[PDB]
Amino acid sequence: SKPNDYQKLFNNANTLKTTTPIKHVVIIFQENNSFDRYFGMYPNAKNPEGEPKFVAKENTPNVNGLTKQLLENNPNTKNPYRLDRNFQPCSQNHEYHQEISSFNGGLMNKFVEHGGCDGQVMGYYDGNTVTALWNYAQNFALNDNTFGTTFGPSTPGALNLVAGANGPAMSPSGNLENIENNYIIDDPNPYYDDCSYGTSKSGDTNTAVAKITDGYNIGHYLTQKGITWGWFQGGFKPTSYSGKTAICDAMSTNKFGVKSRDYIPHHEPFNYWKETSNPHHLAPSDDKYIGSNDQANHQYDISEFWKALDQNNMPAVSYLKAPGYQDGHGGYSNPLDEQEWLVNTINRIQQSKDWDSTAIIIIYDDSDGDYDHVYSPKSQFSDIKGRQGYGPRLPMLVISPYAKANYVDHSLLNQASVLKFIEYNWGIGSVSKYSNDKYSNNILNMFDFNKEQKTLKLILDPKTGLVMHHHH
Amino acid sequence: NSKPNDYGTLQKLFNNANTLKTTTPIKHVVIIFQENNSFDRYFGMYPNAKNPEGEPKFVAKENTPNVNGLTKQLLENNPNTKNPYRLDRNFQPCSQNHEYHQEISSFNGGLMNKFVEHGGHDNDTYKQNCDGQVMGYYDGNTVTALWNYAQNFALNDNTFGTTFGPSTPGALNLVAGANGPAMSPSGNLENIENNYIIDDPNPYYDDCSYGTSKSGDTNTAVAKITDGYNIGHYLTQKGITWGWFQGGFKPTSYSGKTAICDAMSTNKFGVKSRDYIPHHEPFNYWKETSNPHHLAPSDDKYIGSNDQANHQYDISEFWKALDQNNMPAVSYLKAPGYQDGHGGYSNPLDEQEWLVNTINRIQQSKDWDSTAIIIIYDDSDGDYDHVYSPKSQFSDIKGRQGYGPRLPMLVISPYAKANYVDHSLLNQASVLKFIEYNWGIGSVSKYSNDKYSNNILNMFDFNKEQKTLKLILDPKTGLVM
Ligand code: VO4
Ligand code: VO4
Repeated sequence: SKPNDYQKLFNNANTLKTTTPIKHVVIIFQENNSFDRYFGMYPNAKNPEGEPKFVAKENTPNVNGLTKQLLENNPNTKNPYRLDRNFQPCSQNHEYHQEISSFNGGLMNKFVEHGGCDGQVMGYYDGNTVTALWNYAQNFALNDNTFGTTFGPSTPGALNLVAGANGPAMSPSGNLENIENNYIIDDPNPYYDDCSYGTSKSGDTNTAVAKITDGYNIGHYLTQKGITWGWFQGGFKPTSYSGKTAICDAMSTNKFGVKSRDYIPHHEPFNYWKETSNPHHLAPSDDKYIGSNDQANHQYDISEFWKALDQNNMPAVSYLKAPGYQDGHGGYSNPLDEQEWLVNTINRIQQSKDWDSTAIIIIYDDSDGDYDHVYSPKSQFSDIKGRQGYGPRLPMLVISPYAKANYVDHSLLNQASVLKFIEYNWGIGSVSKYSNDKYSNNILNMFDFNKEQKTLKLILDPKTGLVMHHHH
Repeated sequence: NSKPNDYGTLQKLFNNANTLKTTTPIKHVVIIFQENNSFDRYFGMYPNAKNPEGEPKFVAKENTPNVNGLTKQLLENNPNTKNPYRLDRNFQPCSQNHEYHQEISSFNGGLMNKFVEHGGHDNDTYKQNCDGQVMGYYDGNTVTALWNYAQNFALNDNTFGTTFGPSTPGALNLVAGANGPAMSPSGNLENIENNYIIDDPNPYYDDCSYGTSKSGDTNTAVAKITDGYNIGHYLTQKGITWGWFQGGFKPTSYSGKTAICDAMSTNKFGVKSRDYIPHHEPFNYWKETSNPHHLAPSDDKYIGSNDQANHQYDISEFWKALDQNNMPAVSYLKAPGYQDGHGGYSNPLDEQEWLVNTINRIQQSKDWDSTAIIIIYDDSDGDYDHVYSPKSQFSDIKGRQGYGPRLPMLVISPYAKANYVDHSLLNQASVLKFIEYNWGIGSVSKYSNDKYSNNILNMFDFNKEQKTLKLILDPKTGLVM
């Protein structure tokens, strides 16, 4: 119920030596959707009356999605079906062991049993609902062969994105059902975070906390090299303080009336290492120091990204995490609120003076446990207890003036491919002996650095996802 | 095609491969291109063998990695109308249907559940002699050598045919990463779609394609590649020693200037077949890289270099080059038919004899220290494999659907990780990618999948202090000698 015992200005990202023309990568880390749920039906939409109309461009390449056979004779006890945009989607079961059970040894036929609201595990959306996401694929690059580095929920997902490893780790509560063979398989809260504890509405007295005990994440290396970087999350800014201790009680109500916490502590991977943490959610020492070294330790409210961007101090590496209601997670979020966040954010970055050297990556943390038909290949760590993977397949997009347009990359990626790109582009090696970065393919087939004409900005209506300063 | 077509418009010693600049310690790659077995058929049950009395015994070593193979669920509750089942050592396996379209039909939109329906042949005949064999798998009591290679070297369980379909697309994909553009004097028939070869037309530039040879067939159309290069073009340009070395390539006679390839062998089950299989010789589909009259090297010293042979050789020429310290930088080995692994006319035991004798002999040579041997297959026979293969970048192009079925892939080398399963996504053009990477060549053509293919470097450890040991086996059993 209470928190446990726990200035240097960087050169502008634009001046840094990089392997590619990309000077700024922005990773928009959304929640809880399988590849098939979002793109299985791409690029075919129902187009009923009164919903945003989607019509695919001629010669849209195909995705490894939901075929006639998968739609009509699914091995599961219920067939895939089209989810309504007007209803609030539930959250399915994304526990490590449950997801493996759904996969059922390759049969991929126990999702109703182990992903179960019931039956929504089989639901998919099309372009009438995930309109923006589908329009982004129509104009930029999509990968249909990207997987969670391990099976399991949101905390392994976040740790794998920034370290390519989900441990080694310890908890004061012991392993419980959170940790297996030193690797985090569920969602203990981060140790070094005031807002994990019962003093915050965003915290939980009965959620265990965990810390990483060996191996670095990417932040160690970006800080060391003087590369401007940050994790920017909705709700990170405390609503109040209670004697040194930060209180994160910010809440929003989603389109479907669900009020939820803005800040989700177990979605903040850098606060699992002591070195990369900002436990008191300290604001930047100044707007000028966003992305550099100071009391914030590279951990920020989402508001600070926009201050940096608008002040010509866009970081080299920015992770963007929506306020809860917009992160795309079932139950408390949904595709319409997510789309507003996605469209507003991506519109704003494209309008900025740094769009010309930017790559935006949309990737997910976990599948919610939702149906996807692909029996994921093994990772090099799959024989190690607590590191089973690869996990379920996820949406992955690259939005950039250097992105291939209306292009589907079939290259085998995992969450540590994002890590691989950062390492490749800024000249950093493998983060640790635990990391999957060493085995991950890069994302370069989603880019064309040789073409003369740039891929143009795509400005959309945040309320519909349909095609519609510099400063907002 | 009873007689050879007209071939239309009618010497340089390369430096020793050991003197060449390379990216890695590998100065010699040997690609042993076997036939017609899916990953699951050969390795789905790895590393668990039945070990019935009298059959060559396999136990797995401590810490053998797991493969993406046949689980309890796939074994007991398979989506197909018949469950996977263990094939015996003791019978001549049939050949299943590895046609481009039939294989796609087995996959059945991702259900992977129509193999009995489409992996078989609708044939009297097949029904009475072969029923159910599409679902058969072997274990270490049959494919003993191959399982022991995996136990001592590197195996990849995520390697696929570049396209769906049979042997010719596989061979073209291996050497070019593309199965066209191509044309046949006979038109498409069921051989070509959208100028890509989807079945087995014989090579145009090969005397032994035609009815004059028992290896040939009057009623089989020929085809040629009309645009785009293969790796041979680049190796020759660059003066890198290379060859394709195949059993039965040496003609048994000449009728005027026409080579006759009538060599035959009898397998262990009494099945007699042609040693030479023209539609397995990919370089003869390009005029530029062909040796249509099967001319011999000008001299042993010229094996791998430029002369009348144009880098196309009888298997016998490989051993000569090896024994005389002129091992090529790049060598493709193709067994005489009876030992190529293909159902119907070959089998695991004849194949195993070929593999063991070949690999023993390379390991015993002076250049093993700088060699990597790759074992990879051309096609799956249409045999069961559970993996719904991911798409290639050419999958929306008619005649180029892929990736096709998953195949066995091994790397045997003093530099190979030992008892290691690489899960990297490979396809047949990954072999091409390795050659290009190692010897400093770019993509072969705008048509090639090489540019989208991962390399095989996760199967090597060039940094470890102790070299991977030789594995000398008994060709009769595949057991350690
Ligand atoms: O681990 V989560 O329920 O925040 O997708
Ligand atoms: O297409 V082949 O039957 O020579 O494996």
